[PDB]
Amino acid sequence: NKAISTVEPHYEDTAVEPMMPGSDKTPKNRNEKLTQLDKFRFAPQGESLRTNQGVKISDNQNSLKSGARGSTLLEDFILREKITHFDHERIPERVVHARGTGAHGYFQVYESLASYTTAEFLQDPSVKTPVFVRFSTVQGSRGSADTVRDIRGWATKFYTKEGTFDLVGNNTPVFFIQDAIKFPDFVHAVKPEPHNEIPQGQSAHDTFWDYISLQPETLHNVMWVMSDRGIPRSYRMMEGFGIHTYKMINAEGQCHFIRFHWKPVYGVSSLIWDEAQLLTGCDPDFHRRELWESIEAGDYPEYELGLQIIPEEDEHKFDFDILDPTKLIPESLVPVHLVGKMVLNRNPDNYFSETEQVAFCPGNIVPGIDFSDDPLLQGRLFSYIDTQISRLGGVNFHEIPINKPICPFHNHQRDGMHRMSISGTANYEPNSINNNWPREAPPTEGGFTTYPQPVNGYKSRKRSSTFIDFYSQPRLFWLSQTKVEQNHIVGGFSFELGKVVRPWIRERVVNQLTYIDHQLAQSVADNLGIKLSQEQLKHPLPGPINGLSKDRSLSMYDGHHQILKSRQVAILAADGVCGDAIDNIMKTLKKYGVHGKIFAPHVGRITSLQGNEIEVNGTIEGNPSVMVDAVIIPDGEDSIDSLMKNGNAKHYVIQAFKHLKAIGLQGKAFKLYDALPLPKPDEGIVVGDKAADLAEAFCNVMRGHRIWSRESVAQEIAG
Amino acid sequence: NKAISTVEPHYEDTAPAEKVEPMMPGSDKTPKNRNEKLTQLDKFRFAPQGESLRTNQGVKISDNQNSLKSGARGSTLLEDFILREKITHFDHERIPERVVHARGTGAHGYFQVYESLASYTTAEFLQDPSVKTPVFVRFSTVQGSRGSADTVRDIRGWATKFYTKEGTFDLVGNNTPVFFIQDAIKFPDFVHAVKPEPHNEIPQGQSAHDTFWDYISLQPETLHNVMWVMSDRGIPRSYRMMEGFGIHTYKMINAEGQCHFIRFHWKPVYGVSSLIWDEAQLLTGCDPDFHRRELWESIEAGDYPEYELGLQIIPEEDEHKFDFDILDPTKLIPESLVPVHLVGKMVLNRNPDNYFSETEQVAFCPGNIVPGIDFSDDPLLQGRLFSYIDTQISRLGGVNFHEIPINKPICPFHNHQRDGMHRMSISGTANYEPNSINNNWPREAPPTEGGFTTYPQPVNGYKSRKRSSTFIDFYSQPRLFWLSQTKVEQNHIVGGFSFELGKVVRPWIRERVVNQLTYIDHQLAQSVADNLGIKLSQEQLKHPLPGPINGLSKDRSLSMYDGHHQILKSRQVAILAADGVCGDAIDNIMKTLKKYGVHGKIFAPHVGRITSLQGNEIEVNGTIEGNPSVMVDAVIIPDGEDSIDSLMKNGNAKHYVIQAFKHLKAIGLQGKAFKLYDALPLPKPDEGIVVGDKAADLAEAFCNVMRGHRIWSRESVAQEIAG
Ligand code: HEM
Ligand code: HEM
Repeated sequence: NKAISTVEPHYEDTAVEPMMPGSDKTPKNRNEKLTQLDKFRFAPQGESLRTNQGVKISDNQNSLKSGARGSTLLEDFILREKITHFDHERIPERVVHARGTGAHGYFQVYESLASYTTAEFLQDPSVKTPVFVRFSTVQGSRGSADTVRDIRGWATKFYTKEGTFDLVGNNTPVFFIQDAIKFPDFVHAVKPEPHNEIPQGQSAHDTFWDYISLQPETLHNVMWVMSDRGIPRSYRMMEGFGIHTYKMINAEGQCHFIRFHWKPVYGVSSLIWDEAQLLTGCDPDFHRRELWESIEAGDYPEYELGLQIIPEEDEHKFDFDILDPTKLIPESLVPVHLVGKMVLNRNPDNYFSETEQVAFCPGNIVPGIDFSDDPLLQGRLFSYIDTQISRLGGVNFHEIPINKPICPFHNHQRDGMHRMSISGTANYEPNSINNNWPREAPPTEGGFTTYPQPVNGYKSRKRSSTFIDFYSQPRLFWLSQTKVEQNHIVGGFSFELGKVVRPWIRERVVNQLTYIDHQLAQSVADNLGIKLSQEQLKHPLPGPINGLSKDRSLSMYDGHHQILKSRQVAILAADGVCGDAIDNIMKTLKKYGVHGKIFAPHVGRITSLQGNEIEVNGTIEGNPSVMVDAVIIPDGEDSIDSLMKNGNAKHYVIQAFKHLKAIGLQGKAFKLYDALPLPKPDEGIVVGDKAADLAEAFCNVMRGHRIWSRESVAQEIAG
Repeated sequence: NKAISTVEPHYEDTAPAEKVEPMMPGSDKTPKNRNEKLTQLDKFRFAPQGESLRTNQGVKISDNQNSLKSGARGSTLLEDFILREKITHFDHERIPERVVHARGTGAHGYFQVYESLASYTTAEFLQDPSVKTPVFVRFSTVQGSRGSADTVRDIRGWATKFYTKEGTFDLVGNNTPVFFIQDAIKFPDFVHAVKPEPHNEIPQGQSAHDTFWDYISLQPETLHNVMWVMSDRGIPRSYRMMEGFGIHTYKMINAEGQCHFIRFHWKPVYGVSSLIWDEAQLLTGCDPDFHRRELWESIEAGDYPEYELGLQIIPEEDEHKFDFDILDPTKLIPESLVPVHLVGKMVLNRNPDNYFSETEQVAFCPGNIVPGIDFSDDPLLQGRLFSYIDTQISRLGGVNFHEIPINKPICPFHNHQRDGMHRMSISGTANYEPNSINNNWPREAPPTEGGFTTYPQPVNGYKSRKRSSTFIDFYSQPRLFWLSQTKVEQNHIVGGFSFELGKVVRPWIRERVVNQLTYIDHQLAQSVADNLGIKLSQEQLKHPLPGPINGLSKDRSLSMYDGHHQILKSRQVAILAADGVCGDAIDNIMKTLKKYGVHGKIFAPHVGRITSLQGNEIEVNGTIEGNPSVMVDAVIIPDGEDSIDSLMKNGNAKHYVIQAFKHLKAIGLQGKAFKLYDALPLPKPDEGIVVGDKAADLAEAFCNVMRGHRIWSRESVAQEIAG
């Protein structure tokens, strides 16, 4: 009878916390754009199930048939409307950066930048400019994994009063190529190979390293993506760069050359390769989930907008072209002025309507900002609008709610697929029938104008001679890395080239490396079983850049802060754990803003030896050590005994050790470590009997992020 | 200057001069594997060797390295049509993925019927054993998007396009014999439930989240196919080693107008083998392309996927003789009630040349039948017929997707249809029927000349939306499936439920599923409840269980490892060696493997060549680090003190043994290699550890242990081993 009811219409009620739409979890975090989005929101509470035409549906369980056992009838418009909508849900994925995550927030300028730019959103510190941000990888398709080795895209849409401005950047300060014409060649090389569509989310295949090996301009960004910069811990914990030199124009008409920066408040932190690859296996949504949950936790992403500012007359005073996108501007030469702050504080309600459908383009500038002659950027300007025509179904993608400005947008454009606006005035300028409204705006009233840069030359296809420097900045970046960071670079090249089948591609890439640093090349060559010629070993090395050989800011662990707040600690516990230990650990974790997650052999609640019940965050098996920053094991005779019978929980300790993470062991918990095939405790194995003490010591060890000194012995560990 | 030369036009050779092959397009590696369809596709292929780089309009390009600017350091000019054309095309490369089964792989092949099936159907491709019917097969997962990983826990799709001489026939099936839902109107609800959740689009390629199990707990019809996917059927070893089913009862119509109810089956010649969960999950991390790569390499290796088409045949008069409705797609027809008759053999022997052109753009639909086959009143099947053509209008850019080469039939196809986006064919005759201006050609075909006709099945009822009372049996077949599993398989089913429900945040959803399990089997529920911290009540443990199905309480065919073969040939073995390995041991191992058709892969601490203790060099297949134990069926460690010495200082090499032990795989150690094993935290060598001093002797014992697929007796000890 009740079994029968499940296949009959459902007219009755059917009804620690889960991830929810932003409106449910953070309705108090608001901005002008979110308020505009409210018109498009739906509340089905108390509402009837209906067709798209508003007809109430009586039976959402059955097709209309000729009898209860009959043939389905063509006249069932409810079924056919429902299936038809489902059949056409998918729209094309982005050609690059298909895999991504979005969030709403706001931006505030610290003080007016009127000296350098007229841009409205950089004028008034009391203004909160809404933003939408999409973070992404680059190579993989929509379903690929978050923690791959890749460049990360970083697109910010600023909804200003004078127009929508898009800052479309990456998490490294250079790009792989100099001229936009090479973009389809580069992408095709890195993308899955065209016969078999293998491999997904990896540059570790023949066609990528083939292209690198024939295009030395790529080596600089290659050095960045082979470093640990290629596997960030979190979108909250990486830097951001617009890469291109833009222009800033002030009210006098003065032009400064500009480069954009995002500097994260939560520090710059990365995974290690072994850990990252494991994580694509156990949580392919790790970065998306982490960002969603950090917003729900209150650990809101925060980044400072910075600018490198170069007066126009200084354009030619560097050992590199500032118009060359494979070159960075060292912060030792030109420092980054932090001019504003961006806070991400609201998750979307519907991923598809907002994150999937958002459209960003570098050509979406506003008055006060202008383009430079960087030949990569000039090609990008054409591409973003053109691509949206098929991705979002036509030329009205700006009417999709996430893409609408919050300022007015009157013009004489009309029609196109899915036109929402209804115009009733003259569709041509100049007209007199409507007295020529809307009207052109004079530059002094905010009408956009291009800065009158001089143009002198001949029409030609030619790479500028000032662009032909491929190895100096790669060498500078290499020399600025710490020695652990240098080894991970070597491990990156060696693991990736190890998956290239054609040996001559491997040898050709190593040969390129000999023009950057000889021991870099030697170390990769050794790993690949390649004998370097002596001619190769003495290949000439580039000189210093404006008297510079290292730049501290290019190193993650030596040049940037590591933040304790918002990190995650696994607490391994079973029934019989000491309840007061757990309380003291949690209270300490919280004091520093760290999140303790109780992982146990079963979900639900575990019972402490004191008899109190403790709510579990997930199973050990379901939440491996790669998902947390550190591991702590509280005391309790029955718990420890249960964990020593558990292969996963023992493995949890071995793996966290191999991944250089902090491990805290209370009392009898040390027994567990001692029973394992692990060396004796080091600076990262915190052992204590007092829970509070142990936790404070454990938190201090976490501040260092990883126990780098353990790395040599870690390679001998069977885990 | 060579550096400048890389940013200027490339007018000279780039290939290295003449001083383990890579995967290649099938035309490159297997051009002698041919069929009528590949020959048809040959017209659309292109050889660029010696050809100039050109625009799509045919204009030679002089400088593919630079945009046209005002000076070498100037602004890019709008008049650069070469740039704009190249960027335009790239900007528009992507088309929508399939709304389900977006992650898939395809291969070309051919089908051959064993004996004429004329006594059951007129379908031309089942008439003549002499004919080789070309096929294209696309395997897939279901839930995930295009970039999702191969070895997830999911149902696998299996669609086969038969290019028959009287029409293209699509058999569109899955790797389990039932589906989750009874009526197609539920399909968007079910799919929305299993797909990533709409606020955050989490999770990818997993049913382990709240909305899926929310739906399951409220729709008990889903429980049969959920048992299948929670079992190890949901994580197959290889597309070459799973079964396939059309699921629906179809009809077959002979020349005499007789109708027989049928169910399609695919039986793999390489047997039915599955991964285990911990392995499958590790595999998605270290190779998301595992099945795609495996299939492609199996064809290049000549281990052609081979499958026998099977038919369950039920006479019209027998329709109502079963304790289930044969029109119910949550019901299987037990093979001990109705046997499966093998009637033909399909072999896949050529990989595509271009994945996008062939595999991505292929369109399959269950509405694409041929004369001799008809539909039944299965209400899931009926709804599917509308959906496949409709979806393809937007996915493939319009209603001429049948003109895309991979979709074209190999027979004639004249009709009065015209126009539509990207019309390739040029018509010059009357576009209506009847016409006299071209004498009514093309013309309708009489049924006795092969014109399609629907078999006149009686139709009697009332227009209504109602679930048939004969469909309301949700627990008998899940119980049947459960009781037919061995204890090992039963345990893995419990682990699948427990792992998945462990990731369900809302606890009432976990408890409602466990409650549903008490109506299937009380020990099933209890074990899952224990793993979820759920205390079952006395009333729950005395919930009534259903009775046997036409006298059956167990069916041997429903068990993967008790009712199906394991095949040694095409399996992969890791051979772990470093510098100083006993070269003759590797040689005698390799030849013993080649003897049984097993592939040995030498994995070392570095790619290139290792040198044996004898002094000779051995080309290696890749690094231990880059090729962990989840990627192979078994592991063997040859002798050589220097090689063993190196491996025992290699953390990955030691973990290789530990992991392969925990994943119940066969391990062969020769001479001092056992010293590596003793140093690890592993017990008394069991039946699945082979130890011998002489290499050829050891390999023979090794291969013979490999025949059991996995060492199930080791499962209890394996849980305590440190990962
Ligand atoms: C400095 C170099 C570049 C950077 C930093 C960059 C950055 C990005 C980012 C972050 C996205 C993803 C935006 C999103 O979330 O929706 C993106 C998309 C894209 N970019 Fe680039 N890009 C660069 C160069 C290029 C070039 C040279 C081209 C080709 C001319 C190109 C074409 C595209 C296209 C077509 C998309 C997809 C846009 C869409 O579908 O919405 N970009 N780029
Ligand atoms: C017996 C149950 C079903 C099975 C075995 C099944 C099987 C499949 C398979 C294997 C594919 C992938 C084909 C490919 O490789 O391209 C597929 C795709 C699809 N199925 Fe199903 N399906 C079933 C039920 C349904 C239902 C009930 C619907 C909707 C009413 C549906 C709609 C679709 C759609 C729209 C596609 C995408 C086709 C395309 O994009 O070309 N299926 N099905």
